Amino acid sequence: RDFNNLTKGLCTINSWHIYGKDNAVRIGEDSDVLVTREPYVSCDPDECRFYALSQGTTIRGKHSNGTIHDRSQYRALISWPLSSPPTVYNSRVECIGWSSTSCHDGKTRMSICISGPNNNASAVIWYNRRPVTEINTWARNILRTQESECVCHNGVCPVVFTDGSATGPAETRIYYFKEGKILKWEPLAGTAKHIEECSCYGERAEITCTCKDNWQGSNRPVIRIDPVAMTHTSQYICSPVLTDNPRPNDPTVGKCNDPYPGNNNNGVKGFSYLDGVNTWLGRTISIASRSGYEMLKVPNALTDDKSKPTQGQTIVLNTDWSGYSGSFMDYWAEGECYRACFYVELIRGRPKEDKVWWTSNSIVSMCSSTEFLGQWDWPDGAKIEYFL
Amino acid sequence: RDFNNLTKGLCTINSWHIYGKDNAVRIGEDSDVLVTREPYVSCDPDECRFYALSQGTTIRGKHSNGTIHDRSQYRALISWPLSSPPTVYNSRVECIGWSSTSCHDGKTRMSICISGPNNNASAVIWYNRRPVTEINTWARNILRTQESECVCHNGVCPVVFTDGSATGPAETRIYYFKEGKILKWEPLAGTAKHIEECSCYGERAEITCTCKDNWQGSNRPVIRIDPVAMTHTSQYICSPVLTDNPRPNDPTVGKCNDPYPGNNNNGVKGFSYLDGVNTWLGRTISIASRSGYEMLKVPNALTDDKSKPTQGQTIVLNTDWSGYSGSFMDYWAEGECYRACFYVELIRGRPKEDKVWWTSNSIVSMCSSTEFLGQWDWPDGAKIEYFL
Amino acid sequence: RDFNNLTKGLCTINSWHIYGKDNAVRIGEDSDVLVTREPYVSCDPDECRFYALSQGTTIRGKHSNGTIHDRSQYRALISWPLSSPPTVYNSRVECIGWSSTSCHDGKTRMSICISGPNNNASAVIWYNRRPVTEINTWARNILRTQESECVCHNGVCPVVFTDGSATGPAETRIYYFKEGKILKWEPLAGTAKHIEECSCYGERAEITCTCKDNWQGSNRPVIRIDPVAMTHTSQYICSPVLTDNPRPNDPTVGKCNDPYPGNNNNGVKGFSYLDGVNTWLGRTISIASRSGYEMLKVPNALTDDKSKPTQGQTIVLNTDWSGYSGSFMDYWAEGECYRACFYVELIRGRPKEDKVWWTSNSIVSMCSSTEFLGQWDWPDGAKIEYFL
Amino acid sequence: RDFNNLTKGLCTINSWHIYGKDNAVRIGEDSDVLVTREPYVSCDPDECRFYALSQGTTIRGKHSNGTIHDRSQYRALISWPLSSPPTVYNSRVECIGWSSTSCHDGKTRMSICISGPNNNASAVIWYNRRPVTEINTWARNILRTQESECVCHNGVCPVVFTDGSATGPAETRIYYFKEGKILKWEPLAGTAKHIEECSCYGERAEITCTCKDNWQGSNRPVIRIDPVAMTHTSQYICSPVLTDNPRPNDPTVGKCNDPYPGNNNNGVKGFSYLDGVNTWLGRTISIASRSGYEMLKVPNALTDDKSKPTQGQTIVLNTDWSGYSGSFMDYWAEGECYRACFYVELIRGRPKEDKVWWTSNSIVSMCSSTEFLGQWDWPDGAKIEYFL
Ligand SMILES: *[C@@H]1O[C@H](CO)[C@@H](O[C@@H]2O[C@H](CO)[C@@H](O[C@@H]3O[C@H](CO[C@H]4O[C@H](CO)[C@@H](O)[C@H](O)[C@@H]4O)[C@@H](O)[C@H](O[C@H]4O[C@H](CO)[C@@H](O)[C@H](O)[C@@H]4O[C@H]4O[C@H](CO)[C@@H](O)[C@H](O)[C@@H]4O[C@H]4O[C@H](CO)[C@@H](O)[C@H](O)[C@@H]4O)[C@@H]3O)[C@H](O)[C@H]2NC(C)=O)[C@H](O)[C@H]1NC(C)=O
Ligand SMILES: *[C@@H]1O[C@H](CO)[C@@H](O[C@@H]2O[C@H](CO)[C@@H](O[C@@H]3O[C@H](CO[C@H]4O[C@H](CO)[C@@H](O)[C@H](O)[C@@H]4O)[C@@H](O)[C@H](O[C@H]4O[C@H](CO)[C@@H](O)[C@H](O)[C@@H]4O[C@H]4O[C@H](CO)[C@@H](O)[C@H](O)[C@@H]4O[C@H]4O[C@H](CO)[C@@H](O)[C@H](O)[C@@H]4O)[C@@H]3O)[C@H](O)[C@H]2NC(C)=O)[C@H](O)[C@H]1NC(C)=O
Ligand SMILES: *[C@@H]1O[C@H](CO)[C@@H](O[C@@H]2O[C@H](CO)[C@@H](O[C@@H]3O[C@H](CO[C@H]4O[C@H](CO)[C@@H](O)[C@H](O)[C@@H]4O)[C@@H](O)[C@H](O[C@H]4O[C@H](CO)[C@@H](O)[C@H](O)[C@@H]4O[C@H]4O[C@H](CO)[C@@H](O)[C@H](O)[C@@H]4O[C@H]4O[C@H](CO)[C@@H](O)[C@H](O)[C@@H]4O)[C@@H]3O)[C@H](O)[C@H]2NC(C)=O)[C@H](O)[C@H]1NC(C)=O
Ligand SMILES: *[C@@H]1O[C@H](CO)[C@@H](O[C@@H]2O[C@H](CO)[C@@H](O[C@@H]3O[C@H](CO[C@H]4O[C@H](CO)[C@@H](O)[C@H](O)[C@@H]4O)[C@@H](O)[C@H](O[C@H]4O[C@H](CO)[C@@H](O)[C@H](O)[C@@H]4O[C@H]4O[C@H](CO)[C@@H](O)[C@H](O)[C@@H]4O[C@H]4O[C@H](CO)[C@@H](O)[C@H](O)[C@@H]4O)[C@@H]3O)[C@H](O)[C@H]2NC(C)=O)[C@H](O)[C@H]1NC(C)=O
Ligand SMILES: *[C@@H]1O[C@H](CO)[C@@H](O[C@@H]2O[C@H](CO)[C@@H](O)[C@H](O)[C@H]2NC(C)=O)[C@H](O)[C@H]1NC(C)=O
Ligand SMILES: *[C@@H]1O[C@H](CO)[C@@H](O[C@@H]2O[C@H](CO)[C@@H](O)[C@H](O)[C@H]2NC(C)=O)[C@H](O)[C@H]1NC(C)=O
Ligand SMILES: CCC(CC)[C@H](NC(C)=O)[C@@H]1[C@H](O)[C@@H](C(=O)O)C[C@H]1NC(=N)N
Ligand SMILES: CCC(CC)[C@H](NC(C)=O)[C@@H]1[C@H](O)[C@@H](C(=O)O)C[C@H]1NC(=N)N
Ligand SMILES: CCC(CC)[C@H](NC(C)=O)[C@@H]1[C@H](O)[C@@H](C(=O)O)C[C@H]1NC(=N)N
Ligand SMILES: CCC(CC)[C@H](NC(C)=O)[C@@H]1[C@H](O)[C@@H](C(=O)O)C[C@H]1NC(=N)N
Ligand SMILES: [Ca+2]
Ligand SMILES: [Ca+2]
Ligand SMILES: [Ca+2]
Ligand SMILES: [Ca+2]
Ligand SMILES: [Ca+2]
Ligand SMILES: [Ca+2]
Ligand SMILES: [Ca+2]
Ligand SMILES: [Ca+2]
Ligand SMILES: [Ca+2]
Repeated sequence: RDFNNLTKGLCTINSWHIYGKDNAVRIGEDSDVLVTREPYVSCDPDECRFYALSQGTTIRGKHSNGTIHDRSQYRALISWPLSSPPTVYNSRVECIGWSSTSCHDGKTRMSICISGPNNNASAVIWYNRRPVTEINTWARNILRTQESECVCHNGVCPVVFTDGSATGPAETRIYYFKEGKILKWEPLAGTAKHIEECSCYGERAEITCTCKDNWQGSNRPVIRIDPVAMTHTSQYICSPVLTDNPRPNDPTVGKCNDPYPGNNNNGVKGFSYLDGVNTWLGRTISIASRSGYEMLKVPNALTDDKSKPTQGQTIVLNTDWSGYSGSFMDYWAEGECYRACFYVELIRGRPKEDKVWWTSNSIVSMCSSTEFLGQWDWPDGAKIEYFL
Repeated sequence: RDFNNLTKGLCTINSWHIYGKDNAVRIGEDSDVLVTREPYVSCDPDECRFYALSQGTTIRGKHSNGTIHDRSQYRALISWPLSSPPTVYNSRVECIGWSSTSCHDGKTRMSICISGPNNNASAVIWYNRRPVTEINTWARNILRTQESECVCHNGVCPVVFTDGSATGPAETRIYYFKEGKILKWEPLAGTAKHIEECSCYGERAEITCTCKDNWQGSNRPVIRIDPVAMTHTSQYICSPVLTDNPRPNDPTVGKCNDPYPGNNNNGVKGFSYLDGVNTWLGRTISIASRSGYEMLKVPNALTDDKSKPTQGQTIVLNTDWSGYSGSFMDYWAEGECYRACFYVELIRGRPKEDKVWWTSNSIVSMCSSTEFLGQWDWPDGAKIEYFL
Repeated sequence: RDFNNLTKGLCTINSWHIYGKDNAVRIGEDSDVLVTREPYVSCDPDECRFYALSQGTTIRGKHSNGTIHDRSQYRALISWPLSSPPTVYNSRVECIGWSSTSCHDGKTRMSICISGPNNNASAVIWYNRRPVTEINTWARNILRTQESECVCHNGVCPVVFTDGSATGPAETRIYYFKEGKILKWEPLAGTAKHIEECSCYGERAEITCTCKDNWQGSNRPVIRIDPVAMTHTSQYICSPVLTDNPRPNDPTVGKCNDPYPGNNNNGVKGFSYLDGVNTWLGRTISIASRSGYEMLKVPNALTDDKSKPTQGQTIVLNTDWSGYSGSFMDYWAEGECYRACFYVELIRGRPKEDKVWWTSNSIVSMCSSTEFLGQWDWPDGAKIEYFL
Repeated sequence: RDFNNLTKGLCTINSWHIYGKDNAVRIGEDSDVLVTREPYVSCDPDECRFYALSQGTTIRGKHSNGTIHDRSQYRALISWPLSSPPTVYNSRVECIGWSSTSCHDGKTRMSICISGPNNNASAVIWYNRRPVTEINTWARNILRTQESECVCHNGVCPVVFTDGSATGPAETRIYYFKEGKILKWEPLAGTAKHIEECSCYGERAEITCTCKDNWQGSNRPVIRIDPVAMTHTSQYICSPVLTDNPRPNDPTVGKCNDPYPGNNNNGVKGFSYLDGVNTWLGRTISIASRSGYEMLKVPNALTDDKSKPTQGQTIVLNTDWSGYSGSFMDYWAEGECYRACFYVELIRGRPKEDKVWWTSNSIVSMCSSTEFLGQWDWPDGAKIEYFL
């Protein structure tokens, strides 16, 4: 009943344990499972749930045809019980739109959905399941946001938005909301040259967001926000362990204040936990496509431009499809530290599997362990041939 | 735990933002979605839900054949979570019947359902999910009511009913209920000549209802109710911007105290927000059929017989089917004013799409913003060819 | 939180209004609706629900074949929200068995299910959703009970059971339970010669049960129970308006203390409200089969052997199938009197409709009004041809 | 709100009454029922639920093919309302994995799921629906646990795990958890030579577990745990009434401190209630396959190596398939004693019914009665031919 404060630091990450997995595409082959994409996980004080952008049709439905498309009037942010699949009957609509973010401040939840045509989109900010504030596009070119949870501190929940070209300079803004109202907003500052789809987490009154430089960088831009002062900084992960996709092969020295070149106008949402020697980066295994997923322990990745891995864990084999990935934590758990968690979107269907006419995904999610646990791989598990 | 009082005025409407959309016909192509019509939205102090008259069959079910019919023994008022579709498994039956209204008074909900043959229908008034009062037909010709939410003030919830011919003078009554009991009723007074399907909202201890003159008027009749004195007045929207359907082309001067002629014996349920310069009217785009939907800002529409639009917003393109529309507000929201909202029923199937043997709909709903937001169009989205 | 006491009398019954209807067979043609039979309605202090004996299969399922059978290991007492259909996903299992009763005492619910082979059945009495007491068959011939709600007074909930032949003298017992424990039991006394499937209601600290004399009577046996003294009496409804089925044509004088002859070894569960001039009897319209349903006002039917109808209401046309019927009331409603209610089981399938291989039903239920309301008829509504 | 203490003794078992049955395979022939195996039952202070390991697909789904397999990435521990079937829409995922246990301590529930490849599995211990502790494999050979509920006393919930060969000596550990944290662990001691899948219950501050000696014994190993001292003992049921499967014919003298020989490297999870003369053993009827199920009253079975049955009850006929069986009790029921309960997994499909490509099960469960109740048999009830 009081706003949550980010008073703890991250727990020591020595490995990752399975947290949730919905097997949605497998189950949806013969049950009323909604087509989704851009999933994430977010916790309330008494429950943690899966979230995603529905496409407003089931996977077996005839309206699944054409669901590779990103922005239609039939999309909505939905949430559903942890590890169940997103069904027609258990999915709760949080708001209507084709780009979203959502977070609980300790008292209630803020959810944000953006909708509209490319040149006239608008964000609606919901708080306590009611619409409170609206924001019109400022650059008239696909106003858009995180696609994973936001983070709050003493009621202030910063959110990163981008409006403008995805393949050149754009207008990124950091909005500071409280009870769904705008306290302040600032234009992006720092050395990040382009920002998309930030994945954020909080610890010791600081919010760290790992984003995607769609324009030029194969290294990831990082925004660090002070939610009390309502100010931020930006840079890139200095490490040569490159974590966007597609991307060039890893070098031996990265770039701290500029995009690491080699691949232009493409990328995938991803994340990292940046905490000195307790630093872990996620990335696709393939440098060319959204296939495979691994976690690499890269001490001081944010600030050391020669930092390389000292430990790792395979999450998804390179022979299995992956997709977006993002961070979340259960800020209401017991204990002295916050346990880092992440999800990986396992994309099925188009464009990589074009024998089917749809595009959907399932979710797998892990949280850190202080033990050094054995590893397994966690594929989507569905057989495309069954849907033919 | 206290009855709600209409103490606030309307927020300034500068545009409309998306509030909810269930994509029911799209989803129902491959899931157990009930056939409905005559939908609406209504809020409780802790939740807002979609409501509609079920036809007692799913859309893919063989019993969907013949659902163009208005009044069968298989209909019921159902409610379901905001923006989910009306499924067999998540729909809550409020009462049995083929005409309804429902509203929360701040303590609990009153729901009214009318059933019976044309010459012997009766209304049952439920309060706190129990039947409390019954009213027999008084004119023996399809006793019927709003098809959208009623409004309460200090426990008094006025409801408009009509019994008698739909194409000549009829017997309209305004009932004032409190805890599901009849405090008083009055025959319609004022200059409205015929009343059907009123759409109501409340602000500053006054309830305004925009209804449909099925007999002669293409302008809409308006009933204004004082819920404390339990008295009312009636007139027509004076504006030349005609909002029924079908309707003749717009003139330059309307009629305040008589039906605007040109079209007889037909009409569609609709609504308006009448608040001086903050006045917005909804209407179908087509003058001939239930196609398209737009909101027009028409300053002083109620009292100015030459008032024309000063701003507008397209909700549904004229190349997409629309249908009934009505008003509702979240009277339990935070803030200093009541935010105007509306829904549009998107009718699919018969009679306009007769390759299918059913008639159903989906819902789209918006609420006002004080920003001037970009506009999008919101069609039902289902492909009729898939149901063949 | 206190046990309910039967302190009120019945409201004056001047007509019947629609209360609930699930349209289960119609909806179940294309959705996962369980096959049932022997339904009823029962209220808790905060909700009223539909109850029935599942057959442990959906209607469209291949295991629906053979569901005319009464007693299998796949049956269970289930409950579900008022007017929704009994689906796989919303049905709550109360206990396992093929004969049941259930009632709320004001604090929590007692549910009783009987299971077993014909010569070795046993009743399990559940209280607060936990098994508390068990009763073994005493006559080794289909131990069985009401098939509709029981009634409680100050925690004492009497229940009528029968064990022994259905076509000759049997051993009927009245058990008085409190918190699921046996306080006392008594053998049937009075002039009723055979008792089956009692339908009960309570008012002014007396419980009245209208049962079925399967052996010889076409008039119905009546048991009146004093739940404080834990004693009872039995007789038959004296009226010549005969209410079992099948039955001979109505005479002009009935029998008070013996079975009215003409039909042997058959019958249907039914009910009545016996309250002086406020007396209403339900019955099938047909004298030969379970078809049609009507309510007849028969002043002093219990004690006047020449009493005939003074008013009536058709519930189901004689061209539509009916079935079991029973009484229930919402003992937790507001107001000064208890409103009489009843349900009618609308049986579909075998044996009357043998083109399908299943037997199921839907439910329709009404409650009394003090108004003289217009009447409608309420058929099941499903088209058997669709299931072929 | 206080930890539960095992202060009561067992009620006198004079017979068994039906408690729950989900008919999952029958219902799942035409509804969205998940494929499962390794089910169990466990109670919270306010509800009792069915639990099982999902296979992450429905039974009618094409992904049901291959579900004989024990350990995939698509398995999860799920729970669902007592006697309903495990559907896609009502099943709650407790954790991800292919081996589990779960128990309520009076304050909240602890659930444990093991996942991973055979040589690198790990257990995750959840408490209050959040991950708290992780345990890595210690013998690198299928770390695994009970497959039925654990038992708590004053917050201490002992759990038995095994890691290592299933057909030779292995490394069994007894972990003592409290609030999901490890208080202590001990290696197995006593004369049991191999332990698998323990079935446990508690009474008078002692926890008794009946397990399976997969390696050499056809008699069952028994572990008795003192949850206060956090110590244990082990032996075998001395009785000649052999209760594993497959097994040799019963001798006249059993073995107390060594495996009863005749069958190697196979077995089925089972259980017993060991309480002096109030001792009842469950077993398959067949000595060769998982067919039939019976309860036998065998006074002093644990300590008397010549003890034979004095009473019995058939649960499942030998012409019907059975499977795993385990113990649970409602520790929060009213009364002076704990009522012994058990479930039997009714396995359908492979390997015994190989015309279908799946393996699943339904559940039947009973609790003891102090009456001597008539017996019935409770088969799964589904017709395999319908799934072809
Ligand atoms: C039971 O489970 C346990 C626990 O999971 C298992 O133990 C785990 O085993 C893992 C696999 O060996 C291991 O993970 C590796 O950790 C390495 C770090 O450790 C080593 O180095 C440190 C530092 O010197 C030592 O202290 C330590 O002792 C070790 O020697 C990582 O380096 C590994 O990652 C690299 O390899 C994999 C391929 O295996 C790549 O996918 C990965 O991206 C890394 O390599 C690429 O990137 C680097 C960095 O730029 C390049 O230098 C390199 O050339 C590669 O680049 C190519 O590939 C990438 C990706 O495609 C591409 O972008 C690029 O352009 C190039 O083409 C790996 O993470 C766990 O740490 C270990 N855990 C523990 C606790 O022990 C155990 O095996 C299991 N048991 C059984 C029996 O199965
Ligand atoms: C990004 O989004 C923003 C925000 O949504 C977009 O900006 C919006 O743009 C809208 C479209 O232009 C605009 O809506 C129009 O507003 C007009 C009022 O503004 C004009 O007049 C006022 C008053 O003088 C000026 O102050 C102002 O500056 C403007 O000049 C309305 O008049 C418009 O409605 C009329 O036109 C549409 C067709 O476009 C009809 O559907 C509608 O019914 C109205 O016209 C009929 O009715 C009138 C009244 O009787 C008749 O006079 C007229 O002849 C028409 O009658 C025929 O048609 C009807 C209907 O079929 C029939 O019944 C009748 O019989 C006749 O056959 C319209 O509402 C928004 O206000 C504007 N918002 C803002 C904040 O700017 C922006 O464009 C987007 N950007 C991009 C790049 O897309
Ligand atoms: C709008 O709705 C309103 C309200 O519903 C409608 O008004 C209702 O109209 C109903 C139909 O007319 C009416 O119900 C009838 O009531 C009769 C009692 O009223 C009459 O008698 C009293 C006493 O003298 C007068 O005071 C009063 O003014 C009336 O004259 C009942 O007697 C009626 O039931 C009998 O008829 C029906 C057939 O219509 C049978 O189904 C029924 O079982 C009864 O008859 C059988 O049983 C009796 C008793 O033994 C026998 O004597 C008789 O021969 C019949 O027996 C055969 O049939 C049975 C059944 O199959 C079989 O077992 C037996 O062996 C024999 O074969 C009937 O109940 C409502 O009371 C009335 N309500 C009000 C408030 O007015 C209005 O019409 C609607 N408007 C429109 C325009 O539709
Ligand atoms: C109404 O319901 C009531 C209540 O349920 C019914 O009454 C019940 O009737 C049951 C069936 O008769 C009965 O159960 C039997 O109880 C026997 C114990 O009672 C007898 O012995 C005691 C001790 O002397 C006496 O005091 C008592 O009066 C009785 O005489 C058990 O011994 C029975 O189990 C044995 O038989 C069944 C076959 O019927 C086997 O399945 C079972 O495993 C037992 O036999 C095997 O095991 C023993 C022990 O090692 C061997 O000695 C024996 O040779 C068998 O071994 C072969 O088979 C096993 C299993 O396949 C295999 O592993 C082995 O290698 C060998 O091949 C049985 O449990 C209930 O107690 C009784 N209840 C009451 C309260 O009365 C009533 O009948 C019903 N009414 C109607 C009309 O139906
Ligand atoms: C709506 O207005 C009525 C007064 O007109 C308020 O009613 C009073 O409420 C208080 C609190 O329960 C009582 O002590 C009075 O007896 C109430 N009755 C009247 C008629 O005076 C009501 O509280 C107002 N609602 C809200 C939400 O404030
Ligand atoms: C189970 O036994 C323990 C005592 O061994 C009880 O614990 C005490 O409970 C009271 C009430 O909360 C506290 O004041 C004590 O501090 C508790 N702790 C101990 C270890 O003493 C517990 O209440 C018992 N459970 C029930 C349901 O009675
Ligand atoms: C055109 C801008 C893109 C972000 C860099 C685009 N975002 C939106 C709001 O459309 C994403 C991108 O095209 C898709 C992907 O790369 O997987 C997802 C897609 N995201 C969503 N549909 N929500
Ligand atoms: C005959 C009277 C009509 C109202 C003016 C009629 N109302 C009823 C209760 O039947 C409506 C009208 O026929 C249909 C429509 O125009 O869309 C809906 C239909 N409304 C409903 N079925 N609830
Ligand atoms: C053989 C005894 C009958 C009661 C007089 C019989 N009751 C039971 C428990 O089987 C009923 C009768 O055969 C069926 C009917 O007449 O509709 C229902 C059937 N009732 C149930 N299946 N619950
Ligand atoms: C290889 C070890 C076996 C236990 C002795 C094995 N356990 C696991 C975790 O795989 C079980 C056994 O193979 C199957 C059975 O006998 O029915 C179930 C299977 N149990 C599970 N799948 N959970
Ligand atoms: Ca470089
Ligand atoms: Ca990039
Ligand atoms: Ca004019
Ligand atoms: Ca009109
Ligand atoms: Ca289906
Ligand atoms: Ca006679
Ligand atoms: Ca009879
Ligand atoms: Ca021996
Ligand atoms: Ca063995």
